[PDB]
Amino acid sequence: SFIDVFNGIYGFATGIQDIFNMIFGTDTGDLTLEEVLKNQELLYDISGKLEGISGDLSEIIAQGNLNTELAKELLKIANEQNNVLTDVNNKLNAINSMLHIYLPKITNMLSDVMKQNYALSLQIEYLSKQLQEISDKLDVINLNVLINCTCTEITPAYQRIKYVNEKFDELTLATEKTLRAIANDTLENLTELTELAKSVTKNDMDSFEFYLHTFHDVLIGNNLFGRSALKTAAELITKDEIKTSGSEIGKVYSFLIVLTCLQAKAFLTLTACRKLLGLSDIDYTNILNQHLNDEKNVFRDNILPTLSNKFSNPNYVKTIGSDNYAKVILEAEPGYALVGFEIINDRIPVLKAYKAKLKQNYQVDHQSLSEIVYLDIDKLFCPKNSEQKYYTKSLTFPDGYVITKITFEKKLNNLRYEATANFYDPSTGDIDLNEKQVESTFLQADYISINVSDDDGVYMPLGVISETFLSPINSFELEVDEKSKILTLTCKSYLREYLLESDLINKETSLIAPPNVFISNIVENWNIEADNLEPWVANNKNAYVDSTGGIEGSKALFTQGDGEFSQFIGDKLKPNTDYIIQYTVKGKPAIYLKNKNTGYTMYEDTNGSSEEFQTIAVNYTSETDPSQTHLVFKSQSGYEAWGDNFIILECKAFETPEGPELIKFDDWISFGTTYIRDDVLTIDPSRGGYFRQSLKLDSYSTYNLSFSFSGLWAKVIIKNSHGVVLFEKVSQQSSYVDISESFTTTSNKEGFFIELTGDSRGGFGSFRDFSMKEKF
Repeated sequence: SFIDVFNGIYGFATGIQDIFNMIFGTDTGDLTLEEVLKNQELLYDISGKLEGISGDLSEIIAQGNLNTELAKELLKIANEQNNVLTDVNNKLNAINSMLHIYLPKITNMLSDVMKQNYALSLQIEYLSKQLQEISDKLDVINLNVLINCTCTEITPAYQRIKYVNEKFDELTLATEKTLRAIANDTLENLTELTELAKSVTKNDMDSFEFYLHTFHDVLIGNNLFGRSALKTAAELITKDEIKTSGSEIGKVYSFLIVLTCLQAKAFLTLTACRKLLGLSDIDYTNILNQHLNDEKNVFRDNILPTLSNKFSNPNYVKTIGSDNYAKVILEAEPGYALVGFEIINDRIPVLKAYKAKLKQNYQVDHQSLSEIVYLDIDKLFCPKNSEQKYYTKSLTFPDGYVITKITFEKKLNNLRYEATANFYDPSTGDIDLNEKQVESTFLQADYISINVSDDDGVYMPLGVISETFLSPINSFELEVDEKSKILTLTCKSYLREYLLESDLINKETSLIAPPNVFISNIVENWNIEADNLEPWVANNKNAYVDSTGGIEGSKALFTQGDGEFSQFIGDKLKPNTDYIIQYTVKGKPAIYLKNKNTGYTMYEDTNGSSEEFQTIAVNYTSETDPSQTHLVFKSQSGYEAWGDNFIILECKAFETPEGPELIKFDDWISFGTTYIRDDVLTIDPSRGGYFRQSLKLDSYSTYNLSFSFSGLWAKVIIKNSHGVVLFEKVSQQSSYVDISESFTTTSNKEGFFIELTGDSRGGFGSFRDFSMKEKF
């Protein structure tokens, strides 16, 4: 569903409890497996000896004469001995039947435990990736003092727990594979797993339970000698700067989740091993819940309030942008809020802004999660061959406000951005539309100037600008250093409140990891991993799906000859809308967008050769309401092609506005002696007279004005009644001279007027060709 929703530590504990209840449902009887085997071997030895004795008695009783009374007595003794032997054999057969019905139940329980454990562990894969990224980005060269304080007491217990969990998973997988591919062979297959169960369930000193308890003890710091591992790990992570996704809250929470889920898996392994041996069922639900609650309380009361909810971009990429107008609007619909952003630079830089509804206590609703994709984000943050001025401000809003719309405007290399935040009322989760605040830099005067200097491109932010889990933001800003030409997108999240109200008090939790996959792409099964592909269809067997001929291990579509892969996507293709077509290909492929009836190639590659996989991203437009258009991927007629990651994003972009004509011809006001004839406004000097016309000039705006000069010393002044003059020109050789200069209005947005008068007593001036347009 493209969304990896995380159910929280409480959800993981609830899943572990469910697996515990499933384990306890399997009744293994009243005898330990070791006791059953001991009884079986004892009865087997006794039965063998008695069989030998009975055979000897039978072979010595059927040989001699044995008289009459002696024969009867020996027959009676043999009958009694055979009765004893049959009783022993009946007991042995009962033991064998009990074992033969006990083993399949154990194997089924182990398979179910492995399946549910894998299902639960699928949630923490993202958190493990985040922790690995934090570790890689950690500046361990000077932080060895702290890293040897946290991983000095937790290391033995951590190693034991990880080894036990991994070995249990490996052995369970091996047993499942063996069973998929009777009692004696089952025991021979499960001997290693039973040995592991005996090792972990041995109620002895320095047992698995001992390390399980000391793990929690080191995490909390019950002993006065030691220090809490969670607190020192949080200090290690939060200190200095770790340029990864999410804030300090998210990183420390991910570390806590990793440790908590490790403990939960360890307890699950212990319970499964206890059930495997047939030991007494002791419910570890209470102790596991106690450990998890203690750790969450420590994190909530001694770590979380001191953490910062500020997250920046993961890294930077040195790029050269562009110039001229560039407007992006990260607007969210009423009832929605922005929860994160992502800047990806693989083929064409893109900006993904995630917007979603809220479900009380700053909870992001995965049902309504959507994204907006903006193309060419590099042209907005960086210049090409000029100097760009950034008007930056920390657009911080009061607590309780959620940012809905963020607007960036780059006009004449003046990057001014504004944000709007609506009231949230977390008690009900209703984003009020009437109550809102606007924090804008459109009227700022101070700026930071950066010169591109050709190859010295600006470091555009790159990566996921979001918390470890999607959450509303109440503060957004762009930071410019002006020394190394580094731009940083810095935001403040609301994850602390949702953690305090959902997961740290043992309630329902729904955390959404920032998707690494475009969730708004209309190509169903964009990457071919799902089996029984319904959208993808092959015209014949010429083209198939290679399970390893793609990116990493992706099952890429391989085309060889006339075969091709078609997918009908005409239903989701909106008319008159820009789209981004991106795909990773190998060889010489060809991608078309057919329209079923009257087959025409709206988009076509028909070329492109590469011995390795490369990513191609292009722009596309659908104009005449297709409503029937299928993507077709096909190799060259004499070549082999591989294709994967076919994504068609409904992009949004803004062009350069034309700009309204501020000055006109029919609204000229005239005072004194002025003669208006056709396209000529003769102004009479000496005699008191002048032409004027009000203007709608904006703030910090540059306007190009065309003019036709005539008449000696024809004064032109674009000014205000207060005495502020922005554009003044005097004609010197006024035969047919024309001027098309430009003027900038910094901050005096009002009814500016252009006055046309004369300096010389004579020289009847004539004016025409009026056109004042804002430049972008």
